Amino acid sequence: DRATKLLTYLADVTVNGHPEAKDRPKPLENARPVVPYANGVKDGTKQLLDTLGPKKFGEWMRNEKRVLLTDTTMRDGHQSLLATRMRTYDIARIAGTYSHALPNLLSLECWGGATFDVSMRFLTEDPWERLALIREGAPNLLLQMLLRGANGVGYTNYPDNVVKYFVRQAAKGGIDLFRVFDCLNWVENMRVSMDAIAEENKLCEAAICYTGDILNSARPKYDLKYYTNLAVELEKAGAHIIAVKDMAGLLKPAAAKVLFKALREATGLPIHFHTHDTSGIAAATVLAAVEAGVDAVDAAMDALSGNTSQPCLGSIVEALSGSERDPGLDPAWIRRISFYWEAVRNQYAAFESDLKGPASEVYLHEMPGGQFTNLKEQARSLGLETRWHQVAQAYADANQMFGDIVKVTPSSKVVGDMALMMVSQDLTVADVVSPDREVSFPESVVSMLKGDLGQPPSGWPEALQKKALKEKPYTVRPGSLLKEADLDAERKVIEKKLEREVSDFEFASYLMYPKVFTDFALASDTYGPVSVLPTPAYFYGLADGEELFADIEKGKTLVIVNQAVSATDSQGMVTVFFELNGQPRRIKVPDRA
Amino acid sequence: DRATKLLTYLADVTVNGHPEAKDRPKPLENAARPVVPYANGNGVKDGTKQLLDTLGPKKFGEWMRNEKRVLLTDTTMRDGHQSLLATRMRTYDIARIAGTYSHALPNLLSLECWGGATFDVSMRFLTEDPWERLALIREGAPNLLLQMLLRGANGVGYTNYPDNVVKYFVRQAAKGGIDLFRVFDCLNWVENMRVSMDAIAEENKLCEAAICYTGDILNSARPKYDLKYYTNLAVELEKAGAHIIAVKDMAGLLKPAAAKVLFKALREATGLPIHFHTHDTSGIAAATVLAAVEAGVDAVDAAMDALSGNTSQPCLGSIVEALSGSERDPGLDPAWIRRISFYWEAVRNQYAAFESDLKGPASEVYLHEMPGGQFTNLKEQARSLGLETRWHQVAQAYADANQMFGDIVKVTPSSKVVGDMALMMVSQDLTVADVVSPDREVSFPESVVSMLKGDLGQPPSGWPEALQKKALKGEKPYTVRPGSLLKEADLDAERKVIEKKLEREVSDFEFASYLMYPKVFTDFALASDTYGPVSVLPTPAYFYGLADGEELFADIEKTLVIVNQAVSATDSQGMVTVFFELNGQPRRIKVPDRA
Amino acid sequence: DRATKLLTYLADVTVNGHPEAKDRPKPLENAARPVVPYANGNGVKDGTKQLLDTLGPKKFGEWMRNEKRVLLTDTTMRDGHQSLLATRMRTYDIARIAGTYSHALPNLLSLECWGGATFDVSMRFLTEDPWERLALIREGAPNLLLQMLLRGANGVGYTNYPDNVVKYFVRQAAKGGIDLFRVFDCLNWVENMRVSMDAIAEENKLCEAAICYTGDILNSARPKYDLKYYTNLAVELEKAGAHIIAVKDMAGLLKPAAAKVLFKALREATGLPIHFHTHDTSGIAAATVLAAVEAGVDAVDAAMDALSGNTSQPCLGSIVEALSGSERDPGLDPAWIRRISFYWEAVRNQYAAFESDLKGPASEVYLHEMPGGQFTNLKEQARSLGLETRWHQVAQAYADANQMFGDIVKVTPSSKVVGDMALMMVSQDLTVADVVSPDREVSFPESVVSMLKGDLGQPPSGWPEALQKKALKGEKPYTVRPGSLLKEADLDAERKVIEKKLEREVSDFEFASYLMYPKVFTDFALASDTYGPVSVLPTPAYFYGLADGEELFADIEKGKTLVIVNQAVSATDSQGMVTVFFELNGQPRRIKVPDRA
Ligand SMILES: [Cl-]
Ligand SMILES: [Cl-]
Ligand SMILES: [Cl-]
Ligand SMILES: [Mg+2]
Ligand SMILES: [Mg+2]
Ligand SMILES: [Mg+2]
Ligand SMILES: [Zn+2]
Ligand SMILES: [Zn+2]
Ligand SMILES: [Zn+2]
Repeated sequence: DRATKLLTYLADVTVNGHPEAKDRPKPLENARPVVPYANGVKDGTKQLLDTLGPKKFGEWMRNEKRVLLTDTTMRDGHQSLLATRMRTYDIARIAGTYSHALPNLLSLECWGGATFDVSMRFLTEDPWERLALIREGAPNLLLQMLLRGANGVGYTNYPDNVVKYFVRQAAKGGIDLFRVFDCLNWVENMRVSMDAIAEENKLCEAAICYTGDILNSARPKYDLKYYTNLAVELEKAGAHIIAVKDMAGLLKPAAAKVLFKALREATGLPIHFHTHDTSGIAAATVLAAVEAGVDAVDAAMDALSGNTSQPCLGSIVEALSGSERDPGLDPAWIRRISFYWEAVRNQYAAFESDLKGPASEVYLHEMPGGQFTNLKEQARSLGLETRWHQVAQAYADANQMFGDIVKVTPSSKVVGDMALMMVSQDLTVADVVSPDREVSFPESVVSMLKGDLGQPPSGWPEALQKKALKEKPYTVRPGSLLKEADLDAERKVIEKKLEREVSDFEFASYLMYPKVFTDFALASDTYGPVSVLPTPAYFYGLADGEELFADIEKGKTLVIVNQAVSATDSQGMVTVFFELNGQPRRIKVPDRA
Repeated sequence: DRATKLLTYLADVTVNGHPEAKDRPKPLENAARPVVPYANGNGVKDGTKQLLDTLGPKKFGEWMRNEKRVLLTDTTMRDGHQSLLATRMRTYDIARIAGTYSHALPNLLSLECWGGATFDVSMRFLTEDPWERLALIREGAPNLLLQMLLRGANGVGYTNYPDNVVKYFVRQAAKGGIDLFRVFDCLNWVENMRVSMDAIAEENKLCEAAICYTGDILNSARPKYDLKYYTNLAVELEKAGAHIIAVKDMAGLLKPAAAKVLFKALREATGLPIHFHTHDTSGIAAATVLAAVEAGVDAVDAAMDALSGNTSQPCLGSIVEALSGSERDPGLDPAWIRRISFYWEAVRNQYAAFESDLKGPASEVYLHEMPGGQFTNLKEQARSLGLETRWHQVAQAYADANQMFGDIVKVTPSSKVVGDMALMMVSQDLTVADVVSPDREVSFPESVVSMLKGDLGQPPSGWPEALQKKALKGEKPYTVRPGSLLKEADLDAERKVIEKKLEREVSDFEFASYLMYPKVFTDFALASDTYGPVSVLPTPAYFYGLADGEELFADIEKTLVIVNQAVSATDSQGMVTVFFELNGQPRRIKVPDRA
Repeated sequence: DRATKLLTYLADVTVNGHPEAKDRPKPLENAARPVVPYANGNGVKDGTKQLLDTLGPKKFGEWMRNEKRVLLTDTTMRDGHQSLLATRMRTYDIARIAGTYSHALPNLLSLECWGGATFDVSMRFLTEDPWERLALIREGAPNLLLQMLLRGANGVGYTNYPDNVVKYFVRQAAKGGIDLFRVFDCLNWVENMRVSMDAIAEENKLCEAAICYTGDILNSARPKYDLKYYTNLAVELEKAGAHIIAVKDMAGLLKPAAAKVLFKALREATGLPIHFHTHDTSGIAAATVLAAVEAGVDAVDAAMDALSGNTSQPCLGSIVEALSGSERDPGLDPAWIRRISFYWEAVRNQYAAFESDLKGPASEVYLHEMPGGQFTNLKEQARSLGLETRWHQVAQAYADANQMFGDIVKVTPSSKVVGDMALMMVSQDLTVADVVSPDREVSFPESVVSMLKGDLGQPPSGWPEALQKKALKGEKPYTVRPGSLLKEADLDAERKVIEKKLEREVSDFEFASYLMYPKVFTDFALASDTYGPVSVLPTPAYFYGLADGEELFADIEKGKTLVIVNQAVSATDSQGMVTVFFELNGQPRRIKVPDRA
């Protein structure tokens, strides 16, 4: 009955198709992924952290001469290029290889961001299962998550007790390193997160989001001091590591050189540089960050690098190879693993965007890498593919309207929601702000304009604000108003609704995502452990004659073969015919055509 | 009658498809025509073309050296689409933007817009005259240097030509409007660059002599391509009369740290200006280009955003944007760079049939060392031999083959030789040991035998003896310059040959075409006779004809309005009759059903 | 502009298909066109037409009576295709063979080639004038009598019309070329045949008054329709001035033994000549025909081999062959019979769309007594009501409904009313006893209300009381002659009505048609003004248009032949139109027509 349930799934998609793939491109009918051949595992940063704790560990990073490398392929990489649809099956399977083959990596960015949501909602899989599997794959590396400040893994500031609860459960789950950020770089709103992370005695890497151009004397709102002061404020707030999160890939090489020197003088803490390659030059910036003494940098495996993802890992490493700051990673292993992600990635054809290459346009719009495609789909969905260059100009007009602000998740979305509206409804900034021009705003903008996502430097422009709220705005810390959830009473409602006790981890998924979690749960009792199925089967079922292998339980392997399918019955139901370890089964499924 | 022939072309393609596109992905049905950007209407500021004409090539190179700003060459019109779209970019889309470049980006050093693969491909695959194309660009952009890539002794072909043919082609290129010749030999052999270099100088044109980059100067485990190899070559080329020295990093192998040392040293070994061409296969080429800038390089190449990245050049707009404000800021408006790229973006979508399946950067390049312009091509050649699932084995074998030949410079045409070696090794499951095994018969490819014979020139330590002895099957090799053994072409006799096959006089340009590509050219002229001046058609029409009911506007000399009204069934004669309206007048055009 | 009209039609049909044809089967692609037999081609031997013109009808009938050989009427031009091909046979195929009949079978009594369903169906589904058709047959066979079927007061229609309309119609048919009117009444009520009969006599044409056969005179358990019933009507009709008496066995019910008896008796009962028409649904009607001959009948009907058998007439060639060398040998060249039949076979293959699925003979016909011309139609009607699989129930119900109506003569239009009643009966699952039930309300068909009111006349003993009460749901019935009650149409005015609707003058013939079939005629007229003289197109082209690249020769007038090629057909444009590209005598012509999809 574990088996009957996956069989009902891999009859249903075999007949009906996967909704997320029904009418998107198919993969070339022609090369499955092969996990490379590999001993035991060299201790790494995971063991060091256990030995030193987070304060001392960060000091260790500061003192290391080699630049330390975070691999983002398992989170930002596919979040940026494949709409975050990368599956546990493909991620888990390669963890051992990282463990054995690249044991000096600082960390693996493998959680948080859009994965929590999407894993359940679009991929029928538990994110906590994914984390665990990776923990068991790679017990010698730091597992890194991206944590949105007040916003946890969701889109709006939550109650403090919910933020506390999630962070605590994240660490039990296997997270060692929390890169945490606030979408308007408001430190007050980070303090809850930062203290929570420290309580679990894990690494709090407090991020400063980069926007503007520090070397442009005509945009002095986002000058060097603005970054060096924020660094100092975060140190005082109890940070083990400082990150520069260049979410849009705006930091240029000359700027890196200046910024990173200044930062390392402002604070004694180690610094971690994260960026995207939408410009086509982010690697120059990264290398410059390295020349300037930066302690750690993020990159993505070659196969999932470039464009709106992070810059290419292997070439970065190659560029350092032999130099004082050489990071000591085997280029032949980087490739071996890259060839794997390339084979993995071909399975997700259905999710490729039509992005052809670098775009300096990014310096105009400041759209984050991990939004670009997502927003091009909302505009194609709003019937605007043709006017897309206007959408980008709207984003930057829209951005200026708000007083010029940090655009990262979820503020990025708010500005996304505004630009789209403006193009559709043919509105200028000066119409938008006008008093005798009637326009209904996207709930998202009312939300942010009242103060639900925080407060930028000089606050919000008074006039835009009055016309959106039609409702007195507030300027305090959002969760300093928000009543504490009743964790015992918000539990009953999901245990009476799934008629089951749930895990402390399941409860956390609910806090963050009541309905997504709920719908996920109902599915798992129906279809079972679909995560254990290879990615072409999950997405397209089993072709006539085909023979599949899957492990339900460790060391228990099921041989499933689609032998036949029927025509649709007068009931409406179709019958698939299998052979489960030489034992015939008939699985009847409905026809949703 | 020019109208009759274009109609015949449209009917043919409308019914039978274009052979190069019938069976490939089509562009999106919606598809905005590329729109030439409207210009604010200011006149054309004298730029590098005027200076060259004033000072001649030497003083111009001096002027390059002394310019503080870095000078950009834009490669979109040539290396850009050679690397990303199999060189299929048409004149129609190329010439329409020339004037925009001219008005908007007047400080550019040059447009790389000619030579390379364009000469061949334009005739053989697009049915258009590359001399026409250059003429149209010349006339669009009279203030900018026009730049070609010339393969030293290999002309715009694949094989060493007689000297007097090389001389004649270079003479016609100058005449056609090339100002700046980047000239390279595939084994970096100066002895085999002298005829070309001398010919360019004799035309009072810019001779930019290239040194191809390979290996890694900063890796002491690979000393053959060390720093002193490049600086000695720079000096040898100065003595041979170069006005400019290029570093042609055809595979995008040069790393940033290596650029600091390389450009600093080059500019101390010679007073001539330096010009750096690279490729972004690694994903870090913009880093190398900036390092080269920080180190005083005089000029760098880039491609417009929309045709940059990966196997093409690194992104022009983003490189400019990174220099904005610096001492060596190149002085180019980014807004106009974005506007031109927007056009190239719309142009590029029309070429969906020729997009490769390459998803992004690859550090594997530091292993294989495939030039950017070959990669995709080789990868198709492999596919076509049923080796798609073994691409990485082909890359590995390409590296091994490289070492087996003694570690050579791989660029057109040496790179093809190595690619043929690798395909064979994989199809036939041979290791290098097998390849040179005394007990194993191997039918080496002809390009490899020809290489080892001497026909492409001498690499600096000669060819490895045992492989050579085995590949030549008894034939004696030579170490002289291949053109020293070629019979001088009988120009007058040859011109008469082609004038008789075509029953008419041909032009001096057409003759250089014939001398470089006899079959291809002859085929191109015979097509032109049948189909008229197809280059004037917009690109969708050139590849897909006209849809039922479609209205098309074309410029014969007069703008033709052409409607497709109906297409008959295939007749008893195997003919299909297309029923056009030509400016309200009815025209029935019969073509054959080639299914 | 006649040409443009035709090109529009051909464009229309080529792109959109013909509604009568688009869904049913197609003929063979290879399809040998029908070839008109070569003629040695001296003149035409004077035949029965000349005789009638010389003698007048009284004396011509007396000549028939005295004639030793049996005389033959070929029914292939009317009853043959009406019975087998839903009356869809076209003027083109019919006129083209007239001349061959004329040269090769000049001893034929007549050609049945008009009346019946042809008048309606011609205009309604074939877009052609039935008078044009009659005129063309006239032109080609001036030596043979042309014979129509007329339905008494029903005219060529389904109901009793006013007298003046019946008179006016008879006048035109005679003028148009009808020499011999076989006229019948569907309840064999002679009173209702008098107005028809007198009109025909006024025109000095032949009035072949029909007696319709039903039941079995040799079955004594069925006395109503006995030997004397028929001999009495023969006499009653002689006194009403018939020139000839027909026995019209519409359902092919007469058996050989009954013929031996019947035609002996008829000949003694009246001095008029006797003419026998039957159908071969039973698979034995030839035997009945030959028995009728043997017993002294003067004329019999047969259909050409290639349109004989089953629901049509029995086989002419084979009958003539049985009589060959006999005392009453009919003197018809069989070889020519065959040649003409071969032409009709080739003609018939063009009409594959309208083949029914009847396989062979059925004795079931003795049970249901469905006219041979109705059998298939009712079968289609029943499919249309989703009753294919119960067809035998419908056949029994027709037999049950017959007995309920008081056991009647079923022939057009009475046959049509019994049909409707049977179809209702089976759909709605009623016994006879339900239709005749007080406490079961039943919504009868419009045609049955009409018949029981008395709009088709009266049967020998009237209509059964209670069917009439329950059915008329309050209306008083009459037992008089419908025509005696119908306001006599106003002709001068009605002419104006139709002439106003067409913005043009009409002809007397056209006018007769409008009096018969107002809407159908009005529709056919408007179609002619759009599409031109489509009757002149050969049949494939009429039904299917022109294949891509196909060339067509079409005779617009006798003189002028248009060469038409279909060269191309465009995709559908944004206005929903399609342009067809024709060559007309070497000249290019765009005709636009709508995409009716
Ligand atoms: Cl939710
Ligand atoms: Cl050639
Ligand atoms: Cl009517
Ligand atoms: Mg450090
Ligand atoms: Mg300079
Ligand atoms: Mg007689
Ligand atoms: Zn990111
Ligand atoms: Zn290149
Ligand atoms: Zn009949």
